[PDB]
Amino acid sequence: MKQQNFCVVELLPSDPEYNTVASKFNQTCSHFRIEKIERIQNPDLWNSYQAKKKTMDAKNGQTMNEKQLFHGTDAGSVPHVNRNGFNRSYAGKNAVAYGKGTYFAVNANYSANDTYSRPDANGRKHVYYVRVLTGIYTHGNHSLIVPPSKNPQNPTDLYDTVTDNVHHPSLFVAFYDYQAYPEYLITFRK
Ligand SMILES: CC#Cc1ccc2c(=O)[nH]c(CSc3ccc(C(=O)O)cc3)nc2c1C
Repeated sequence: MKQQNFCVVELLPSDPEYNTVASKFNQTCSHFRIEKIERIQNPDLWNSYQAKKKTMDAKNGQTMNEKQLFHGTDAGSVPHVNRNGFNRSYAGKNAVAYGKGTYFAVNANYSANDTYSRPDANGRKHVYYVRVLTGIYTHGNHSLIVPPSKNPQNPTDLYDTVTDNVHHPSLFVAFYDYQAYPEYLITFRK
């Protein structure tokens, strides 16, 4: 075992990288004021995420395996996520609706809810802009611990994630370590 070593680089508003994260965010969260957008540089978590991506790309054909989603969390889970990512222990902070794992919203305004990006003592809310390996997904249920198996004859091979609606997804549930990378942290208020 390694990692637990990361750097946090604050993006300057003059920087286009900032305006791109802010634009995807403002599509649903234009009513909030961004205090800072930081980039989370965890090399060991990133290398493990890329190696999972190389595998998914080599098995899911034409599928765009990676999506950039949102994850709202409390002020105190920021150290944890920045070190471990969204590991199996962090599952116990999320819901169970579509299975035991980590939930990611498509629209930042779902993740902006006070139940998820709980405002701290200063009133700051934390929403991550995560790189998620969504791959091939099915419909989820509360009883899941691992994604359902694709084929009944071949049940060793399973779905990569689960969603609320397969034709019009709004949220995804990831179940394995290294499936999600907390690339950006968006800190904001009301
Ligand atoms: C059904 C549904 C949902 C959904 C949609 C978006 C998010 C999200 O952006 N982050 C998280 C993890 S933070 C969290 C905090 C408290 C609770 C709770 O009290 O149930 C759930 C999740 N969970 C999310 C969840 C659970």
